[PDB]
Amino acid sequence: AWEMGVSDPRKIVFSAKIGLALTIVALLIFYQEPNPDLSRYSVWAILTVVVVFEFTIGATLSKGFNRALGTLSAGGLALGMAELSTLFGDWEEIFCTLSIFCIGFLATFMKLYPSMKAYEYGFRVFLLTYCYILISGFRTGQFIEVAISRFLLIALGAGVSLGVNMFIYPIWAGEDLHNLVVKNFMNVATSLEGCVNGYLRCVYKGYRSAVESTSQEESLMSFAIWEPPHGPYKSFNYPWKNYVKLSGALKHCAFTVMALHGCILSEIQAPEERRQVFRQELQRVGVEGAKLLRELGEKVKKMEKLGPVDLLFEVHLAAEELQHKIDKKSYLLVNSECWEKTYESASALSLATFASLLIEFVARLQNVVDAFKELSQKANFKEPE
Amino acid sequence: AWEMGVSDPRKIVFSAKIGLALTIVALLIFYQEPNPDLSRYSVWAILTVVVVFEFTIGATLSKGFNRALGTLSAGGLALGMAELSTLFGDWEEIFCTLSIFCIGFLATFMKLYPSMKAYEYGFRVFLLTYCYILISGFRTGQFIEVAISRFLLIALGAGVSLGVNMFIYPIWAGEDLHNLVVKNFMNVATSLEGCVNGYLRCVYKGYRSAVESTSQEESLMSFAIWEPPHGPYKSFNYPWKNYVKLSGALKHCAFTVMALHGCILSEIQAPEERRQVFRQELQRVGVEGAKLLRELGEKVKKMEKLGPVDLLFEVHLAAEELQHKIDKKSYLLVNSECWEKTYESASALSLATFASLLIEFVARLQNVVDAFKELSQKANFKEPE
Ligand SMILES: CCCCCCCCCCCCCCCC(=O)OC[C@H](COP(=O)(O)O)OC(=O)CCCCCCCCCCCCCCC
Ligand SMILES: CCCCCCCCCCCCCCCC(=O)OC[C@H](COP(=O)(O)O)OC(=O)CCCCCCCCCCCCCCC
Repeated sequence: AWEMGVSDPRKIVFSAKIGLALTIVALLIFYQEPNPDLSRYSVWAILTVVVVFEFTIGATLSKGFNRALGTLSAGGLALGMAELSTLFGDWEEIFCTLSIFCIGFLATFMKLYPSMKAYEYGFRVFLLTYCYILISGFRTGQFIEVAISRFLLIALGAGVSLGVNMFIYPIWAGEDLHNLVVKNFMNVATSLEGCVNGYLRCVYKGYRSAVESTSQEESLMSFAIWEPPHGPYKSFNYPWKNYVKLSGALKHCAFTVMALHGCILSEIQAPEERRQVFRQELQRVGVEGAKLLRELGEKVKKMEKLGPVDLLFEVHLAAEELQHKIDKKSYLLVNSECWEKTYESASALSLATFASLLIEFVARLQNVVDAFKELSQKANFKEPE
Repeated sequence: AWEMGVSDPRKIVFSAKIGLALTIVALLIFYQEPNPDLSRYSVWAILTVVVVFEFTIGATLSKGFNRALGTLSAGGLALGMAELSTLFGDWEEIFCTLSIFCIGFLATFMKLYPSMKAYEYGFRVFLLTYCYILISGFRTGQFIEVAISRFLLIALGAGVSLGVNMFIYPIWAGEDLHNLVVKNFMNVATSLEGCVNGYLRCVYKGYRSAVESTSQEESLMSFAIWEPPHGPYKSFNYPWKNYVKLSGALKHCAFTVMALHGCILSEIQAPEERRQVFRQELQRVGVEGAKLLRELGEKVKKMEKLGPVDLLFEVHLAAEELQHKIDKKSYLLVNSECWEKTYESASALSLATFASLLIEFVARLQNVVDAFKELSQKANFKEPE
């Protein structure tokens, strides 16, 4: 409660924004002359205010567009069907009851398709609207009056929500994508250092946050776009896809870190006295990889290009020294007597797996540097200080 | 569309069940004497029918319980606050508008806690109810009448939905958990065989479905409990947790299969002519592991206990033969000349990683056999034919 509020002041702002919107809708109704027939309609503005308020501006705009297309296609089919109904004559109710069944079936069967498993709220409004216009007395006169007053209150509530959401401390989805990329870059370096230290000591969240985030990145990329230019992002079409391309290169790099974490929780392990022969070479690769990932995170955060020197020279030298050391002392992993116990041989062969996985991790960083160059080129980053 | 319907006949049943419930709520309103004031309330039964209908019986019961606790705590605070309001006197509206803000803030701030990120629908109903009872004329007389008629229509819609959901082709969540475990057991064996074949040939969905399913398993475990005894599950407290314990042992086994799939997409690879020396030993382990996983899946599906013989004898013999073969020909992975090129040495050392990962996969199956014995003991499985 208090802890999350002090750590996260955005949540308190969002909650006081919704409180203010509700108190404004309330004020605009408490100051009208007391009427019995006005209080009954008031519930629709409260429902609109409590349904259309989202966390981001792009989310609010996209969901409002979808809900308006739903409500209008529903009112359209309804008005394009009650006319066919009138033609039937006496057997009018049977036609309506037989059309509500088919609309319910199609609107419940088209919401269950794996490709259409996000926009359930454009289908629910369609069904609710179509059903409400055939069992409410379309042929009376009080119908149109009630419909008009309800739509008026709904439009008032949506206008209030949209103004109190767009003009007071707006939250943008592009800043959330921008910050998420930097956080993942930091976490992968922390996990790599923790893994090397744990293996050499006589991590889950780091690689897990990276591996399990593509859905969030694509959702935030789907909303950023609605939003208009603001602050550092001033072009109309901002290359938001290059951020997902760099996050994918980093996930490919983080899978080897997940396999090095898995090497520490295995049933077959190597003798401790034999792991202390390669400690220096193993620790150098970790130090250099963490330094490189942290410098790439700092360059992404500041929106700066890469300088003249090469960023992969020390890590390559470290991995070549590691390979030389392994070649010098490779008689500790195999048994030369048998050249022509199972547990002992597997425990000796277990160290080579850790070393090979570290070398594969160092070989997978060139694609991440290439994706960073592509993003720094398409987004018009500034020349380094 | 048609393809998914022919493959999945359950979706068509669910959609025709919702269509039937809507057509029944419609019939019970079209046959009452034409009234202008009755048609206006009809929308609430349609809304209830379209909101309370879930895919499973346990989900419907749990969500109905939560929505009823919400609505009653809201109406309770409202009636326990409007009285304090009356005491204020002239400055009555100010008190109401000042209480709606604090309720909106607390109900928007308590829905954002990571532990409370499932029951947003017990908070939305609370807010909607509390707000609707303070800006609707609590001190008039028409208020109680409208409230009573609206609650009557809501209860009618919920009763119809619950009867047309529980008495026509009910879907149970325990059969979905039961079937999901068997599907994951089949998929892991398919992935293992595909991985060994791809590596030896001159898979994603299998291990991915297992790795990414704990959330589904725990959701299905959270509803299968509200459901009453039926069919093969006749005890009141059915051990549904042992199914999740066996799924977790299988996920631990599937992580090595994900690392063997990752070994095929690496930048450093071994010469093809050197991979053909261990083909037979490598293929035997795969055949035996797939046979064991398929026999465990068949025993879980039929609800049968294990027989007298040991199920891990052939796989253990295969892995010991593999280790012997590797020991006989280990001069192909290292360089003895240097005993005291980087790419060549890494490519030679890459085969040992595949072999060590296969041996770790074979060493991780005893815990899965132990978890299966525990489930076959707590669930009172039958003695093998
Ligand atoms: C380019 C312009 C874009 C338009 C901008 C305005 C944005 C409007 C988006 C919100 C509109 C949907 C309402 C959402 C709130 C809500 O109450 O929606 C609440 C629920 C949805 O609930 P959930 O989505 O939470 O499950 O649906 C409804 O009850 C609304 C359906 C109508 C209610 C009965 C009134 C009949 C309609 C009267 C008007 C006639 C329309 C048809 C004429 C042909
Ligand atoms: C042993 C107890 C078991 C009881 C089982 C009964 C299950 C019924 C649960 C349904 C209740 C929630 C409604 C769901 C449908 C819906 O319309 O709910 C629709 C929306 C919820 O929308 P979403 O959840 O989809 O976002 O919320 C509402 O509009 C409901 C608010 C109540 C309706 C306004 C009128 C006030 C209520 C009048 C009665 C006063 C009650 C308080 C008296 C103290």
